[PDB]
Amino acid sequence: KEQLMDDSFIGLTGGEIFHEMMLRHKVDTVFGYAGGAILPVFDAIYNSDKFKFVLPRHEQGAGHMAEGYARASGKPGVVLVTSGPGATNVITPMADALMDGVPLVVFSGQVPTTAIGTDAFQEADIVGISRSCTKWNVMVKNVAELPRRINEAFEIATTGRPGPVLVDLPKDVTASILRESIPINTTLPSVSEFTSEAIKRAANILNKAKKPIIYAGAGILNNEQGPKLLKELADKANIPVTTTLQGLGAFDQRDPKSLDMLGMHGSAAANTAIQNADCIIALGARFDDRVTGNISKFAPEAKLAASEGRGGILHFEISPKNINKVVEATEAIEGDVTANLQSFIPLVDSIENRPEWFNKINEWKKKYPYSYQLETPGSLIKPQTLIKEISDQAQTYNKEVIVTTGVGQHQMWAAQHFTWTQPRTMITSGGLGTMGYGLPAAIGAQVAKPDAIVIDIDGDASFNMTLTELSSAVQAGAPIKVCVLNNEEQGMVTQWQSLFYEHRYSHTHQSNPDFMKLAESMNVKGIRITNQQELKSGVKEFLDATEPVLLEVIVEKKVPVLPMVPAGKALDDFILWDAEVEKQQNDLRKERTGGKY
Amino acid sequence: KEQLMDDSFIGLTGGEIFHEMMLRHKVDTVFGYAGGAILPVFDAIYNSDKFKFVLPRHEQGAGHMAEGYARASGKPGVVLVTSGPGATNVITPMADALMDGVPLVVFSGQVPTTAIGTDAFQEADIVGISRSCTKWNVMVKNVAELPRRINEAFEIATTGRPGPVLVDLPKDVTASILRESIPINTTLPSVSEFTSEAIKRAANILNKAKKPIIYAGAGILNNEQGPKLLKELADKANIPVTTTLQGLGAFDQRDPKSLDMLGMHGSAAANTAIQNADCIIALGARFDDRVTGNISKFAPEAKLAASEGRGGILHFEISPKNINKVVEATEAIEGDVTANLQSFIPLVDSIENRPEWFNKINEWKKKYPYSYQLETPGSLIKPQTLIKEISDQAQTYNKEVIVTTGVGQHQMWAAQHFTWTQPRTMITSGGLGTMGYGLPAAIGAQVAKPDAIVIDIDGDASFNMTLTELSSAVQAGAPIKVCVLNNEEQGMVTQWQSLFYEHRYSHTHQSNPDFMKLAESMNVKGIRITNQQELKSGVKEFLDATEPVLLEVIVEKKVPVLPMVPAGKALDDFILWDAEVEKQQNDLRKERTGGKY
Amino acid sequence: FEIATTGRPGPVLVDLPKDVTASILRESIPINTTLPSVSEFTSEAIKRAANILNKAKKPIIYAGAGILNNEQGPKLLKELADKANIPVTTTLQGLGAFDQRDPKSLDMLGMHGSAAANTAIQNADCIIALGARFDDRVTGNISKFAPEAKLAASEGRGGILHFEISPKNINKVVEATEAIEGDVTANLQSFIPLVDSIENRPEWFNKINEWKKKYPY
Ligand SMILES: Cc1cc2nc3c(=O)[nH]c(=O)nc-3n(C[C@H](O)[C@H](O)[C@H](O)COP(=O)(O)OP(=O)(O)OC[C@H]3O[C@@H](n4cnc5c(N)ncnc54)[C@H](O)[C@@H]3O)c2cc1C
Ligand SMILES: Cc1cc2nc3c(=O)[nH]c(=O)nc-3n(C[C@H](O)[C@H](O)[C@H](O)COP(=O)(O)OP(=O)(O)OC[C@H]3O[C@@H](n4cnc5c(N)ncnc54)[C@H](O)[C@@H]3O)c2cc1C
Ligand SMILES: Cc1cc2nc3c(=O)[nH]c(=O)nc-3n(C[C@H](O)[C@H](O)[C@H](O)COP(=O)(O)OP(=O)(O)OC[C@H]3O[C@@H](n4cnc5c(N)ncnc54)[C@H](O)[C@@H]3O)c2cc1C
Ligand SMILES: COC(=O)c1ccccc1CS(=O)(=O)NC(=O)Nc1nc(OC)cc(OC)n1
Ligand SMILES: COC(=O)c1ccccc1CS(=O)(=O)NC(=O)Nc1nc(OC)cc(OC)n1
Ligand SMILES: C/C(NCc1cnc(C)nc1N)=C(/S)CCOP(=O)([O-])OP(=O)([O-])O
Ligand SMILES: C/C(NCc1cnc(C)nc1N)=C(/S)CCOP(=O)([O-])OP(=O)([O-])O
Ligand SMILES: [K+]
Ligand SMILES: [K+]
Ligand SMILES: [Mg+2]
Ligand SMILES: [Mg+2]
Repeated sequence: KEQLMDDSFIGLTGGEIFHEMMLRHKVDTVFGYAGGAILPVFDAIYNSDKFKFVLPRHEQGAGHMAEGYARASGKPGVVLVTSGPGATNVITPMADALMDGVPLVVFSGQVPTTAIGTDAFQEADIVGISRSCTKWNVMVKNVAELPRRINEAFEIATTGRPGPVLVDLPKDVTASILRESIPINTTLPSVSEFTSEAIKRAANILNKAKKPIIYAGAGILNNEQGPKLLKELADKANIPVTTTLQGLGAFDQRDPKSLDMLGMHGSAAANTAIQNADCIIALGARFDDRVTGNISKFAPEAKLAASEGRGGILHFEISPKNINKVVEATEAIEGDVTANLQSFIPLVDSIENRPEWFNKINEWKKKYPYSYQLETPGSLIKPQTLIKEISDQAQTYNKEVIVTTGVGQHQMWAAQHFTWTQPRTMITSGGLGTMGYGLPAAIGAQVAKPDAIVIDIDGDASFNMTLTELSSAVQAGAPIKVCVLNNEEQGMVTQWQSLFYEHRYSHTHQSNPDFMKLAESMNVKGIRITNQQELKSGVKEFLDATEPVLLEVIVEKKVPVLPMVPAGKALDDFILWDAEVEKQQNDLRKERTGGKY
Repeated sequence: KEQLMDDSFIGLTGGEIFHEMMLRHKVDTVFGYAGGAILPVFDAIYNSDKFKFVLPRHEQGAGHMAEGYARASGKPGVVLVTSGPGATNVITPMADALMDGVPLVVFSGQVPTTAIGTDAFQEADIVGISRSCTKWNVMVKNVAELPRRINEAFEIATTGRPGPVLVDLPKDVTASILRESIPINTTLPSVSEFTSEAIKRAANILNKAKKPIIYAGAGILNNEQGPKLLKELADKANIPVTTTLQGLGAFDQRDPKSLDMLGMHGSAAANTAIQNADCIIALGARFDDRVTGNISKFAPEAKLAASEGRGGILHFEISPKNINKVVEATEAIEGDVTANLQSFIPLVDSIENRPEWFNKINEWKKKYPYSYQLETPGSLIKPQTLIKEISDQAQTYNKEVIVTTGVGQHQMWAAQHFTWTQPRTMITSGGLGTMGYGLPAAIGAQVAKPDAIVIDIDGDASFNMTLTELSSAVQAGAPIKVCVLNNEEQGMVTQWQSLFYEHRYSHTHQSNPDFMKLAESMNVKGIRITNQQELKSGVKEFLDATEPVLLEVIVEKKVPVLPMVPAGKALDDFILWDAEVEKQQNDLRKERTGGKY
Repeated sequence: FEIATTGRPGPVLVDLPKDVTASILRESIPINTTLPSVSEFTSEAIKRAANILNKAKKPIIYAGAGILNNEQGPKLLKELADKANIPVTTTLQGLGAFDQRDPKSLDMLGMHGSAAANTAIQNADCIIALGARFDDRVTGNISKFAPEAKLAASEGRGGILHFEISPKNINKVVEATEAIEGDVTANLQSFIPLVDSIENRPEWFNKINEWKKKYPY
């Protein structure tokens, strides 16, 4: 009994217990912001040398920083904020983390238990508000249960599909002192025959396939061996590989078997290949509606193969909720994709050549490059060209390169035109798609990986959302590299307004600050590229900098991201770039807007 | 039947119907930000000349702007945002509006009804998330019900205790076209014997009182005749008047009967008077826990009088939920306080003099001024002095003057040291207490009242939260006046850390940008006051400006807001300013921090 | 089981999916999960409560279901009533907590309670609420409830002493002059020794006995 109970926390405040549990969970970084209700915890962590504390300018900043940290490091991102508005300000980052499967542990101060439900000063019902944007949450009601709840939070955040959790900390609980012993288990952190048979059946199906394709996503990144086993499978059975936006970097795009990204703005070669494949191996991807195109018209050849007993969809998925949610799996392989790949690959036959399939694959790649209208004499820099320049120069350094983005056209062009080669190097808001993510995510990733080059490829409207966090990067010592693609428009929305609303640009042009004076005011280096002849040397200065730096690039306006699978269309029913079409579109836009755009 | 149905909307899209209903509800301003799911509504309002559209840099900005607009104008603040993160970004302003009783009508785009519940692109469960921070919300499910739901929203937002509502607008609903007639009532906007007897009993109680006091709050501001009837009552029955933070401006503070603000940081004269009053007339105030002090020790003399049948608490309250919630009312007068005052006052006896009560009142006012340590040769400007300077110079213009604030010490000093004389001139986050409120609220108030001087008295940490909205003020043509009290600290938190945590300043010093370069980058005039000899002329330049302007003032650091009723103490158990005590505290802080603070 | 039986006891539900109850445990589990299981603040409140009762000239015990939740509850209730010479009324749910045959029994109070019990609580200067929640079948019109105890509280010579285990039910309906948080039986063990022994209350019990005589059922 004495062996099962622990007295070592007796005499500590809840805040002190919190501090000790952070250490036991190997937390090396906390992102947060103080306030009245969370003071007992801030007093306990005062001058701690046990972890780095990162102070944002806004709690949304703390949230997205913790996300960037978690995606760069594979560890949970820990957030510590006060009650009321400190807590409600973390709602967008929590919903973001939930949609993108990001392990976030949010600790929010709360008014004393005696004031809850009285419309108290700085009281929000954050447990109610965050229910739908967390995997789980709880309000701690006494200090004796605080260690158990902290263990529970970290365990839930990091198991199954990773995601956000919230633990609410009333001020009287964190100020109270533990007076009683607690179970010692609470003071420390931590293949079915059914699945084994599904794996065997899956292998037998793949061994019949004549047109296989791997559709790989974020889940493969959640194990360090993931990308290795993906390559091992693709190499053994000779299978072309496409990834989602969130799977970018899971497979070496330089490899001949790389089909690049699929989906709404993915390669027409990848989209064509998945529409014609007789066997689809879905590895840690959830068939999102930006990827599938028209669901009823998705993967016709794999559905036919399944019906004829010679292919189908093999779905390696850790969360049962996402199995058979969108598309019917021919075989569902439940659990960690990397673990299940270790069992799968040895049952898979080695294949030397697939001459007709790869003849088709190579023909599609050749006819469907990411084409766009190149610069002409006197024109502005094209945003596609800028991305290529950054990608080509960044790979010259002897350092890891991590990219974060905002949301919009710049995000899609970054996805398309960067060459992705390493896991956890694309850190982008995909499911919720939060403008403003890019800068704080970069700071969080830079803190996780202090020897990495971290580049925030950002849109001007996105950057405007959270640009106050530039001060935070300086104060944290995070030498991030922000590149603002300044088209002076919410380009992704003007793209839709051009295509579907006859060039009626309804409130999609926000005015920008002077980004060079802004950088100066924030004590950040500033570079501005305004013409084609400054692109190369300006990008070099940007990447050579050893301090935080903001690069502004003036780029062409009103240019669409192509290819594009419009809403309602099948994945292989895409719009492609055409020079003459673009020219006509420009003329039509000019006429319709009286020359304003 | 034809007389009761209406066909006039047949053939319009949901977006077009939205637009027409804004007009029918006399909306003259919409605050919002575009995105994919709300495009059909943005297309319908394209180039509308029916209202002004205000574009922020962040949807939180739109939310707080709409709040500032509503509090300045008495009209609901209308917000229009997209799905997913556009919607979750309005959660803090909704919780803010709920706590402070602000009529907000939030319209959020949503993914098509066919995608709801599928973890769709940019899908949040905003109806679930916002349930607890709205009076009411709804998801519109077909276009035929869109006019009814819009009417419902405006009606709920503006009746009872005003507050926020949310209406969720799926993209397929707002793109769909009305094909059927709808009830014509849905296409147009819009004293019990029990209460009458309570009013009579209330008058009889007041007519017995020998030490009455009026405790007036935000509710009195919700009717244009409110302040007039408050004055009429105070004048007739010869009653001293104290207000909450949110009631500031309900009563002319220049009047001899003014006791100023009560509460945690209110006047010790007001706090003493309410602790000794035999009759408390609570007019549109909710007995918040920043006001009452220790509840069991609150208003002892009024409780005694009630028990002896010669006084008590007379609570004029519109929301039954807030009657007898905190303190027992001797008489509850349910409904609009202004309407019920019209019945009340004629039953109230006219009183010429109250010599002993006003002898006490005048003695308390004399001994309890808002004292503080004045400037000395070479010292920094004191923040209390700055506020007095602004208040004195602002009243020289022939214009209305509206003040918004951030949250913290600067907010309390603004409340204490301004002289409040007019209704709806103090626009401040009180119940939720949201840092970052000040700048966007000012923009919203300036749009509501374009001929007013609007001054955001802001803290440096608060201002950092949302400073990107400076661009928004320029783009909106709102010549707001921002005064940043730069103490380089989260002063309200360092005040608590000094007093209760032995000068352990745990993460309460955020680094600031260069505010003058920041202003320049945002195309805003900048003024910096760094010493005592620049205060007068700098404040004059600030107020004389006819364009948006940011004033930075360097002020004394580590100075507490006094008086202060510490948590747990009775309202009349306050800390007062003492020169020697302040000196000792400075010496102790210097010793404990090794001279750092 | 722990939640059901601690604090204010109440119902809990555990939902058991068929595939979980048919599945077989394949992994070890923490051994703690395979086995079942006075603050200075409250101590000071108890002392203040005793000082208030020691001033009372018209005390009454209002006892409810909470006193039944400890086997020693009724014993300590009797010990208190006997020591300080206090009449006892109970709720419907407290029936049987006190021997109704005892001369100090006022019977049940409330909507259909004895008019003697109802009269006594309306005239008492000190009300000792033991494990009872001031339900709306018991209090009658809340604003008119316990006028003499409210007056005594304001004059610093009585009031309501509420022994309650669930903070949610403290100051929910009526303001407690002293709130004594936790198990009523445990807190009575501390309380009674601080309470002065009283031999007679001639005028109060003269009123009590007159009310019982004129208000039978
Ligand atoms: C403007 C914009 C345009 C976009 N267009 C595209 C586009 O064209 N193409 C595109 O791909 N995306 C696009 N997106 C992003 C898209 O919305 C989704 O975010 C993304 O496709 C999801 O990719 P994913 O399935 O790999 O990742 P996730 O959403 O994180 O899903 C991962 C899946 O793997 C599972 N999983 C997690 N861990 C494991 C494990 N250890 N083992 C097994 N399974 C696991 C998860 O439970 C989940 O089901 C766009 C986003 C924006 C903002
Ligand atoms: C750092 C900080 C310190 C603070 N310290 C203080 C302080 O010292 N003193 C202080 O006063 N505040 C202080 N506050 C603010 C405090 O938290 C509350 O916000 C404020 O006191 C509420 O004032 P109120 O009751 O008048 O307004 P509200 O909270 O809006 O309540 C108004 C009440 O009137 C009712 N009502 C509304 N309309 C009508 C109507 N037409 N007729 C009748 N009734 C109506 C409402 O239903 C409600 O019950 C502080 C805030 C901060 C951030
Ligand atoms: C037709 C009808 C008529 C009724 N009329 C009457 C009437 O006239 N008179 C009457 O009395 N009732 C009447 N009732 C019943 C009434 O509605 C309530 O059910 C009852 O009065 C509650 O009694 P109680 O407070 O003792 O019990 P409970 O409702 O169980 O409350 C017990 C309280 O003690 C607390 N408590 C529990 N355990 C402990 C502990 N260990 N230590 C300290 N505190 C503890 C609880 O948290 C709770 O606050 C009537 C019911 C019906 C159906
Ligand atoms: C955050 O509010 C609470 O924690 C709270 C709410 C309701 C009831 C009781 C409390 C605890 S408290 O009264 O002691 N206030 C407190 O802890 N912090 C506190 N901090 C300030 O700035 C740091 C300013 C301030 O009131 C202006 N209150
Ligand atoms: C906002 O998402 C939706 O409205 C949605 C979500 C799930 C299923 C269907 C829809 C409607 S949609 O597929 O037609 N997309 C849409 O309306 N807007 C849209 N806007 C973009 O930028 C303006 C970019 C973009 O995908 C990258 N989608
Ligand atoms: C308004 C909007 N989307 C809706 C929206 C609104 N609000 C938020 C917080 N997030 C999103 N995604 C976009 S993508 C425009 C982004 O503009 P940008 O940051 O300048 O990027 P770009 O011009 O490259 O498309
Ligand atoms: C951190 C904090 N309060 C907790 C907090 C945290 N986060 C938010 C969004 N709001 C609040 N109210 C305060 S009041 C400090 C404010 O500092 P300031 O804006 O520089 O003002 P001042 O120094 O005058 O007190
Ligand atoms: K690429
Ligand atoms: K004043
Ligand atoms: Mg842009
Ligand atoms: Mg400050």
